[PDB]
Amino acid sequence: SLGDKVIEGYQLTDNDLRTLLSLESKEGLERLYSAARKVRDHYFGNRVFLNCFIYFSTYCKNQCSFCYYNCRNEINRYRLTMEEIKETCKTLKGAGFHMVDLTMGEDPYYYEDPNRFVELVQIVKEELGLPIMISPGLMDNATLLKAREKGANFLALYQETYDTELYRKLRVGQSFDGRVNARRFAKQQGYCVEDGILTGVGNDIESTILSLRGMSTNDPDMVRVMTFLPQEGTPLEGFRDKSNLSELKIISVLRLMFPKRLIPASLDLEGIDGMVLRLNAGANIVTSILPPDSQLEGVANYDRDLEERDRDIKSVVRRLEIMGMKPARQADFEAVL
Ligand SMILES: C[S@+](CC[C@H](N)C(=O)[O-])C[C@H]1O[C@@H](n2cnc3c(N)ncnc32)[C@H](O)[C@@H]1O
Ligand SMILES: C[C@H](CCN)[C@@H](N)C(=O)O
Ligand code: SF4
Repeated sequence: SLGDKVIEGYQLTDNDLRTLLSLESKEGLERLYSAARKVRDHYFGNRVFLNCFIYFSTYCKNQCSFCYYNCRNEINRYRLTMEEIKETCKTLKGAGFHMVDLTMGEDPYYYEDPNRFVELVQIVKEELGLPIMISPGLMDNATLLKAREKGANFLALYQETYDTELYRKLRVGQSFDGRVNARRFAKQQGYCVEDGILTGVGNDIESTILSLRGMSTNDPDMVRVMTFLPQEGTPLEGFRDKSNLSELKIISVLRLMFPKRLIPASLDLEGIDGMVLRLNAGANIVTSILPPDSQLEGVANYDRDLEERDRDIKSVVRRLEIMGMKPARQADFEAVL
């Protein structure tokens, strides 16, 4: 009945969030996943959207405590040349993606002269013609406006948490309202916006509710949750979370809270097997799919130690077929834009 109630317009209360978020039993969790699939199937059927991830520069000037690419970490870093971007684009044409996500750290090269980023968006839009999600960090409003004019469609700029006590330990040195304000500015210029929270990073149930309610206030087009994977060389490298607040539970709660929105199943956390679990918890778009071949990186990189990664669209679509799901039509995706 819970899925039916939501389909009809029921708004989950804070008591409902507490109850859903504290579910621990196999049967309870299966009833929560089933409810979220009812809601997702009502609005999306068995059709799934596919987003390619192009991490085009792994340089960052910021010092996030959770992220492998924080500026204090002495690691391998790359910055794709124009020729490498064009070669990557050639491998994506006609592959079946609905959108491409052009992501970078806050790379000083692109921040010193943001016309270099605007030209990168123009080249990719000219090559692919597809909807483009940008994840450039907190770029200034003038650059956001120029990138919109070159064909950027989505801005992904995740808040991580709306619990202020936690945000300042995670996004060290970054304004809390700066990110909120940039998503608002981008919506005014016509972008769709994705917000996101991290779980497994010391958020308890109350912190998670504050973050779910914080995400809803701004009317995002896409909402996500990622499991924190502690990374080598960061301040949080040893962190162990003592919580039941799994990404799958929160995906189902997001579907019940944002029934009509996009919610990702990311390959970056648990790969294709993890994708199955996330789609069965209510997700409707598969992200962190890499270009065919590709030495390109994800962000959490659950598969950093594997001799062979399984991140390509053809493996994703094969697994959706096994699940009884199918890629969506492009026009259905464009309807969200
Ligand atoms: C793809 S965005 C990068 C864009 C730009 N640098 C930024 O911070 O907005 C990185 C996000 O990846 C996720 N992330 C980073 N490190 C992670 C980790 N160790 N585990 C899980 N998610 C992580 C976070 O939600 C952070 O918002
Ligand atoms: C975190 C990344 C996305 C950033 N906008 C990508 N690895 C993902 O999981 O979708
Ligand atoms: S999350 Fe984004 S801003 Fe923070 S260190 Fe990682 S790449 Fe840089």
